[PDB]
Amino acid sequence: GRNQGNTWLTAFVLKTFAQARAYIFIDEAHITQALIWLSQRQKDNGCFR
Amino acid sequence: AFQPFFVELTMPYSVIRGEAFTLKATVLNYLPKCIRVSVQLEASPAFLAVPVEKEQAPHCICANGRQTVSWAVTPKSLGNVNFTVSAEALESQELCGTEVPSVPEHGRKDTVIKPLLVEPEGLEKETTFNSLLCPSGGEVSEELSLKLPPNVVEESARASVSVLGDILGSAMQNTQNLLQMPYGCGEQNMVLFAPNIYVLDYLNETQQLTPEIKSKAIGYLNTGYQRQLNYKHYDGSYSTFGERYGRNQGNTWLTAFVLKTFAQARAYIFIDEAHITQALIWLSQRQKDNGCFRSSGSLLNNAIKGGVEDEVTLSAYITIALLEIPLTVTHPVVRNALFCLESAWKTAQEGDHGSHVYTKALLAYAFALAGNQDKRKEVLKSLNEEAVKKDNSVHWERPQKPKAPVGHFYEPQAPSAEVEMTSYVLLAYLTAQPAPTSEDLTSATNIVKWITKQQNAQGGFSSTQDTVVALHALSKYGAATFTRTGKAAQVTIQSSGTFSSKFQVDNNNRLLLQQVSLPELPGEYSMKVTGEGCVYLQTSLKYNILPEKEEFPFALGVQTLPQTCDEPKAHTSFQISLSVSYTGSRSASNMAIVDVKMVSGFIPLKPTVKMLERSNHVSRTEVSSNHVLIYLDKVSNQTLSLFFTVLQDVPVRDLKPAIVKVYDYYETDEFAIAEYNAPCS
Ligand SMILES: *[C@@H]1O[C@H](CO)[C@@H](O[C@@H]2O[C@H](CO)[C@@H](O)[C@H](O)[C@H]2NC(C)=O)[C@H](O)[C@H]1NC(C)=O
Repeated sequence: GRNQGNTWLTAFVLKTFAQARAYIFIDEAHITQALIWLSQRQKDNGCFR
Repeated sequence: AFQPFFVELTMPYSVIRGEAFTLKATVLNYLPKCIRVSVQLEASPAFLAVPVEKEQAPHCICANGRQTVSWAVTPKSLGNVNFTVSAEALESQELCGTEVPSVPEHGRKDTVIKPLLVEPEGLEKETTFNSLLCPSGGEVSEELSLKLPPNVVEESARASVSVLGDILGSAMQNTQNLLQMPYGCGEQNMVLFAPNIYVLDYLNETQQLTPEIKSKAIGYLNTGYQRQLNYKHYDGSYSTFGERYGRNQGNTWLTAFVLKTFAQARAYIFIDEAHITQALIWLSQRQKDNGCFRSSGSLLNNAIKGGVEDEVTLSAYITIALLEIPLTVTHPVVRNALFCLESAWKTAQEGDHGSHVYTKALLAYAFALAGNQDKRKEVLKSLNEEAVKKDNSVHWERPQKPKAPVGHFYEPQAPSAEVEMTSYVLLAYLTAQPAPTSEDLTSATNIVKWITKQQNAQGGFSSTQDTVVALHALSKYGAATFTRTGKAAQVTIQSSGTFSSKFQVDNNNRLLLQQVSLPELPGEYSMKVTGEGCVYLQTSLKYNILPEKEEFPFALGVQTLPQTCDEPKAHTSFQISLSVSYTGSRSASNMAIVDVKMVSGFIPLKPTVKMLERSNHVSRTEVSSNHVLIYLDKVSNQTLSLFFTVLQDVPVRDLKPAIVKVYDYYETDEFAIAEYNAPCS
């Protein structure tokens, strides 16, 4: 639950999900939930551990 | 256990203006001994007694001696009345037949005392008014004139007045019920879950309720939201069954209703912060840059929506959701639809028509969290001035005003409407960051009252659903009891007939109803108070109507019997066919309205069974056991009918008819009634 995860294979695609959100519909909600995961982890001051 | 002599009576019922019904009396001697019982009845000038068996005294009978003892009467007074008859045995009178013991114990005389009710002439209703006074250690007064007697009826129109603050919810018998995965179709899912979600807020917030029907509803809710996984849309929207409808909005109560409680429900089982924001991001997308974006209402069911498809009102219904989430740029966005509502409040300032449901709901909510919304402790007063159920019913008519723009007050949204309304009323009331000890309480506590007198868990309401909404009314009070409301409240009640009654209120008179009526056909009511803080007292004016009304728009097709009794067997048995529809039934709600009751002394059974069969391709198999409800199927394009009879419980009837007809179709139309009594006479 309360952890990060490796993020190449998503960040690699998370643009191409958006190049791939034309043939079949993955929504703007799948990219932002992918995103909102990230902003949560950004510390206010630190380069989060 | 034994007593040999027991009485049996004839119940008339709650019955007609005429009072010559068929009153009898029968006792039966189960003892073997044939004993005289001197009998009579203690009368009063409250009614117009008539002795049938004048000359002779019901005299004397034997073991299982059946006898009937029936006088006549024709009272004047209306309402419930205890009737006092007495039967006693005398000694040394061995002259009936052989002999007479006449020797009971302390259980000597058979005596019977019977509260029976008369329904007065015509049709019943009330009118009323609403008033507050709030001197802040000062003094204020007000004058109320209380009169709409057109088409006036003899000696029918009466009233009373009061105010209250009650604390200590006593009990919870309005609590319990259940329903579940329905059997007819999948469309009821919307009506299933929506109030079913706010049940979670009830377990601790009562100190009377039954939580485990709601702590099992979690075991249901642990599947509830699962249907909402499926009933959603991929893009973010929600429908009765979900996506495959892409670039549109959707109805948003049932989500916005929960989308907070999803967040109260994101503790037991984990729905993430991503499910609430995708729900949210759907919304921000639709907010136009400049306009109050165009949206049309033709969505999957008015079963869930007693609705008339006003996007702007719904443009607020998003914003309540926006208040839930603490994004705080969001909160400027609610000021957008606010200013869309600012139009709708100028509407609700003039007070002609804004549908009296919704700008209600959330204006209160809108700034509920902030802390400086004194301004909104005003605007509720409208809503409580807006024919609220101070009597704990919003009974049934508009004051006497025919015109085009009128409110959501006499519309075919027919759950009896007094519970749907007050929900979103009290939900507005006592979310006060400060003490709401001022006038948003003393009526709040009124709402506690009949929900605490709504003590029957049948569920066979004037609706089916609506009493699920009777509960939050009880619920949210559960901390509102933590309150103080008492000050130098000294109350003057004056009218024109040189009358003036005085009353007063305080922390211990806080919970004190001060009922008082007057006989005045005039209605004129000056009032004056003092003290600190505010308080809203209340009017109510009862009266009869329908002396004899004429024909009108609405078409009710009824037929009672073959045009006459004309036979000795009849006056008892005749099936009454009813065949009805009103065209104006357009994009407002489900079909809810009906009224079918008997005449004074007339009792149905196969009527129970003919309704039992009826299923005209859609139905809720609903029934009152004095009335009938299969209506949400379809409204009025193609009517339909049935037939049903009674048994004459009334051997003799003072000639005054009976009719049970209900009607509400459109905001401008005139009375729109069609009626017919029973003919056999
Ligand atoms: C009563 O039922 C009829 C059944 O045809 C409905 O007829 C439609 O009328 C509307 C409005 O004039 C048209 O838009 C439709 O083309 C007609 N049929 C449909 C729905 O496709 C009618 O709407 C119903 N109500 C009344 C009394 O107007």
